Amino acid sequence: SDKLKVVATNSIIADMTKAIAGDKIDLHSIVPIGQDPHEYEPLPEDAEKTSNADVIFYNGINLEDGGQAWFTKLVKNAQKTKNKDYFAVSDGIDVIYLEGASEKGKEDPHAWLNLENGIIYSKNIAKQLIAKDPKNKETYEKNLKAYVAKLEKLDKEAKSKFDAIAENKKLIVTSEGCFKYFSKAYGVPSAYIWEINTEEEGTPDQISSLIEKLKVIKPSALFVESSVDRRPMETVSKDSGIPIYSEIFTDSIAKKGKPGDSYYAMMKWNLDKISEGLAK
Ligand SMILES: [Fe+3]
Repeated sequence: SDKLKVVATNSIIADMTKAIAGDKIDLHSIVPIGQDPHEYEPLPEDAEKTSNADVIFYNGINLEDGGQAWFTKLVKNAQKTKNKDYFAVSDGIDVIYLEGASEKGKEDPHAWLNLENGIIYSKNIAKQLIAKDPKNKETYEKNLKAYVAKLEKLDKEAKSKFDAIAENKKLIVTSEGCFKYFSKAYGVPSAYIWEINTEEEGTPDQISSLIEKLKVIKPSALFVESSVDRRPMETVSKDSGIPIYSEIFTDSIAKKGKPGDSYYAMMKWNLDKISEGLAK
């Protein structure tokens, strides 16, 4: 029973962790592939794994950790301590808030869509793996170094990826307003149906607001995330006449064995599909 026991809240963080740790650790990821990680009801296995974990990684910044959110209840019930047992892998990023907001609690969580934040998350993960499992420091550091270099290369690709697309075609449209960090990092504005995942997601007024916007700046493609109900964007597509070009990966990686089945793979998929769809 000597491997470090690690719990990650979702498949993106779990995949980054795997990239650093390989088979050195026993890793459990809570939110199933393709499920919303903002609001999830942990299963009996999840609570057991969390209680028995040596280290727990979560996104923070208002993904799963609001005062009434699922992860907060989870670690509370598991009697765990912040920055001893559980660590927000977003610590250190430049935080972007939900529109019009600036206060703690109203962060936009979707930082990993800027690859430079994926690097910060990875560095944070490696920092705690080394702190808690020093015997494997060599492996963690070696894997971190290779992984950061690979993410850096994709980041450079992302910075050029949309250069051939006319400014009046550059709008990424997704269901959730989850692209703020990508839009900032890579110079492609984004629009959405609802601003962050919550309990209602897809009022007629939200759909109408998006449809109206799509008349002013009219992209050649819409996109749909792998982790949301598609029906609202299908309505948007029907009403605008703009096709859904591809599924993309925002709040989850793809299922294992399918394209996009890692953080690196899902971001490469997004860059390819989004640039290809918008260039039509
Ligand atoms: Fe989200």
